[PDB]
Amino acid sequence: ERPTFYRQELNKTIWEVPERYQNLSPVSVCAAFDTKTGLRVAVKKLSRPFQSIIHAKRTYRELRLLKHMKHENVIGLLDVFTPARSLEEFNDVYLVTHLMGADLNNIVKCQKLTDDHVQFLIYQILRGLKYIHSADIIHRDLKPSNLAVNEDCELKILDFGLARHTDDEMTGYVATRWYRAPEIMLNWMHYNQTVDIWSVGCIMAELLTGRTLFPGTDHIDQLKLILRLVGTPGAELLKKISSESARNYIQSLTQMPKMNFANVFIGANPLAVDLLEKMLVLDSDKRITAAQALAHAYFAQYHDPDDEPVADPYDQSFESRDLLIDEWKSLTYDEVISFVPPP
Ligand SMILES: Oc1cccc(-c2nnc(NCc3c(F)cccc3Cl)[nH]2)c1
Repeated sequence: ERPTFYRQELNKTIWEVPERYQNLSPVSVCAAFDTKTGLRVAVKKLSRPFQSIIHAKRTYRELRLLKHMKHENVIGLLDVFTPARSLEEFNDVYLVTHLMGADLNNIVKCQKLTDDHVQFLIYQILRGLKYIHSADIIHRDLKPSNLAVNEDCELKILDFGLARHTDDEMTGYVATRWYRAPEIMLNWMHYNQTVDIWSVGCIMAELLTGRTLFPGTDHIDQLKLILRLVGTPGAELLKKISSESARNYIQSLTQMPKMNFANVFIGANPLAVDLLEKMLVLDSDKRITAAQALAHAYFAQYHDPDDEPVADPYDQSFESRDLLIDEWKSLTYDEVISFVPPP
């Protein structure tokens, strides 16, 4: 039952993988050919997955998330393996997924798309988001670089459970921050699923115009760009900013009304403008949800309420648990050896 493994050094790291995977090429992630399925695959070798409690829990988190996702528009797990033959030997985890053709950041850089492509790409993101949000999974980091497409314009959402960004990585004129909802960028309040809809709005705007919507040079500049478009917060939203210091700062800004989005997105389909106004609402309680957006008339060409499935429940009670490294490692090992490949 255990396959035979073979070893290869690739950019100064030993990769040990079942024989079915051939033509490993660095892209740590390698592209490869799964001779058993005929699929072009991406293979991620986790770096030192059990070196600390925080790392061991992150390894378990990523594997739990990838094992759960079973949806056309979300990256799922084709395989997971370790060369270890016992829990005692277990120190390496490899994750195998479909290899997509390219990501939106690489394909659509500086380019506006036709309206039909914006409809189809945003439709597919929202279909995937309906699925993940129905499991109370929040992506939290949607941006063009973790949205991948194939040559048929079919899209998958990537990168779940990744290591939380450092302060330096979120600093300055950086795409790591341009798509974040203001309540998470400035820690206004406990955030929820609606943060992902803000990112979809920023992404949809950029597909329509070819331009970053809120290319802030830093957190404060970005907030000013945001509030110029959507207006400064009103009294109801201010009360929900539980961060007293954040609430006090935003009240120091001169009040500004929401702009006319038809004058910002000149020439765009009025249905696209309407949908953007319903996504890019400052108060997260009032943003359109993914399920609601799928029924918006902008997507009339694509919407099928019988083919927009929800997810099985996802138990993430482990998130609140404090365990030892070897306990996270044992949980991870159970998930590796119980993996069942998809059809
Ligand atoms: O930014 C790009 C561009 C082209 C393909 C890809 C791509 N295709 N499949 C993936 N999967 C990456 C991956 C793993 F390899 C393992 C676990 C999770 C993920 Cl997202 N990435 C990403």
